[PDB]
Amino acid sequence: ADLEDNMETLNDNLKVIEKADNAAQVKDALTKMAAAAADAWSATPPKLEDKSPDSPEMHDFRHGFWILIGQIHDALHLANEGKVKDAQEAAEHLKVTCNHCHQKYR
Amino acid sequence: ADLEDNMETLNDNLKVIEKADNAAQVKDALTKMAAAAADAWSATPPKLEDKSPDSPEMHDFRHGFWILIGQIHDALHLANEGKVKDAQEAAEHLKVTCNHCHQKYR
Amino acid sequence: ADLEDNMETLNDNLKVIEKADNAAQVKDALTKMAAAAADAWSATPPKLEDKSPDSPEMHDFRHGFWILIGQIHDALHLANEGKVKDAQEAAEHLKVTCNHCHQKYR
Amino acid sequence: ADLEDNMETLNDNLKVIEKADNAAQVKDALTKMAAAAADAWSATPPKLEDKSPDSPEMHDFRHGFWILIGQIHDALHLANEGKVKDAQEAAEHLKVTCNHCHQKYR
Ligand code: HEC
Ligand code: HEC
Ligand code: HEC
Ligand code: HEC
Ligand SMILES: [Cl-]
Ligand SMILES: [Cl-]
Ligand SMILES: [Cl-]
Ligand SMILES: [Cl-]
Ligand SMILES: [Zn+2]
Ligand SMILES: [Zn+2]
Ligand SMILES: [Zn+2]
Ligand SMILES: [Zn+2]
Ligand SMILES: [Zn+2]
Ligand SMILES: [Zn+2]
Ligand SMILES: [Zn+2]
Ligand SMILES: [Zn+2]
Ligand SMILES: [Zn+2]
Ligand SMILES: [Zn+2]
Ligand SMILES: [Zn+2]
Ligand SMILES: [Zn+2]
Repeated sequence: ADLEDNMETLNDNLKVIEKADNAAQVKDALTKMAAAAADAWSATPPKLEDKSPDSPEMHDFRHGFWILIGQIHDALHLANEGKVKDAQEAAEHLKVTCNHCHQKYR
Repeated sequence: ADLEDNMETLNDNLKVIEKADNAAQVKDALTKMAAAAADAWSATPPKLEDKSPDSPEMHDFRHGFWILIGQIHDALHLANEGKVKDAQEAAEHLKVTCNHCHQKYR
Repeated sequence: ADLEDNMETLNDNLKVIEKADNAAQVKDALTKMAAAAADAWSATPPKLEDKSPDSPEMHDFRHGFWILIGQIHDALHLANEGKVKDAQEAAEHLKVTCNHCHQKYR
Repeated sequence: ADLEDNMETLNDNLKVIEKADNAAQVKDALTKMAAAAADAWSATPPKLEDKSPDSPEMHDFRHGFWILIGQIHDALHLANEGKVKDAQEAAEHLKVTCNHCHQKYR
């Protein structure tokens, strides 16, 4: 998937985690988000199209995906332990990550 | 790229880091490992091909890549602070994560 | 030190980081927050004093400090690389973790 | 507890996690290790007794406790999900952390 496709996947599944009425729905959405974040690792965003992939600026870009991927990891452990309220509380943590990368690079 | 190709990138760069003398050599190798681990995320390995995509086995397979990505994240911070020997030692911690996933799924 | 004293150190240093101009101010504040979070680890908060020490509530109380310590770890790496604005933004992510634990246990 | 007391606690509970015949024994030992690691945060080791607590060398010392505390966090999520074999596999990850700090600072 390109960056825009992975972003729609993150957006749809974040909404699911906000509306989830059960653990299985949250677990399924977090697994799709993990796959979209991992796949977005390789992308060059438009604002950085004229920087080499080995540049410090691209390092600072990708750093936000480490944070998101880390937060999804924890949210899935919380969802697996039956903590349905907590797992959703993930949504507040993920949103801050979404916003920081968008503010710097979108 | 395919799972065996990402494993060759992980193996080759782990050896670059062992034999490295400076932070720029360690940084470049870890950047390539981060990209290979991220790219291997959605791979299905041969020994799990007849399992459900949401089998506990496929969950546990992907959990290994969360561990590896987390460790590469920390090693690149140490390399970025010019801590060459610490970054090299951190890359040595990766081997436990290599071995745990191989023991179960290779 | 006691839990309220560590909370005053976290609150005061979070504000130092917001108003900071340079990396040394951000580094010193985050070092104090790391020590306060670590010291608060084994505290029992007033609203959980009649629960088992291994109640899910006390497990969930300590999980919050794991999240906070992880975030302070990453913020100090960014401050150590001289990324003043990123470190300050990272300190802003702490507020979600502040709020989640307060919502349940303060 | 002083550093030596927290270290005996880490050592006794690591052995428990190596010998555990059930999840509850592993969970109890990981909780004691988390408390000992958090409490060891504030300590100055003998080899660094003549460095100020705000020094870079003490920062590099404490960094090893972030790694250990992070690894215990994950081991407890794995133990909680009923993964008794995996949870123990933690013991291999923790040992590497033990050894790195000891090699540099003991
Ligand atoms: C960087 C590390 C990012 C993180 C983390 C997240 N997003 Fe993102 N997103 C990013 C970029 C560079 C772009 C622009 C891509 C382009 O080619 O233009 C986006 C775009 C979106 C969009 C599209 C809407 C738009 O206004 O362009 C959406 C809906 C979106 N991103 C959602 C999203 C969510 C929900 C995230 C976290 C859960 C998230 N993104 C993280 C860069 C980054
Ligand atoms: C799972 C989560 C894994 C982690 C972490 C690592 N590896 Fe791996 N590796 C894994 C599998 C399932 C396989 C078999 C792939 C197949 O289709 O047969 C491998 C294989 C390798 C190989 C052999 C490659 C080949 O023959 O073409 C190597 C050299 C290898 N892995 C190295 C490696 C290193 C160095 C790792 C950590 C740094 C590592 N792997 C992690 C699964 C997983
Ligand atoms: C639980 C895991 C917590 C996290 C993370 C944070 N705080 Fe906290 N805080 C917590 C409790 C249980 C309490 C009540 C303590 C009591 O005995 O009443 C508090 C209290 C505070 C306060 C009030 C202190 C006082 O009145 O003396 C402040 C100002 C405060 N907390 C700030 C704070 C900040 C800034 C945090 C993140 C950076 C934060 N807390 C995290 C539990 C937890
Ligand atoms: C630094 C970040 C450390 C980590 C992580 C761990 N240990 Fe440690 N340990 C450390 C120091 C500086 C010392 C010496 C303290 C002193 O005053 O002399 C120790 C000591 C021990 C000992 C005592 C035996 C000895 O040879 O001195 C033991 C048994 C021990 N440590 C065990 C231990 C284990 C099991 C750890 C991980 C699970 C571990 N330590 C981590 C510094 C650090
Ligand atoms: Cl972020
Ligand atoms: Cl592993
Ligand atoms: Cl939290
Ligand atoms: Cl370590
Ligand atoms: Zn793609
Ligand atoms: Zn959609
Ligand atoms: Zn957790
Ligand atoms: Zn680190
Ligand atoms: Zn190490
Ligand atoms: Zn492992
Ligand atoms: Zn980081
Ligand atoms: Zn951020
Ligand atoms: Zn939270
Ligand atoms: Zn003590
Ligand atoms: Zn003993
Ligand atoms: Zn995990």
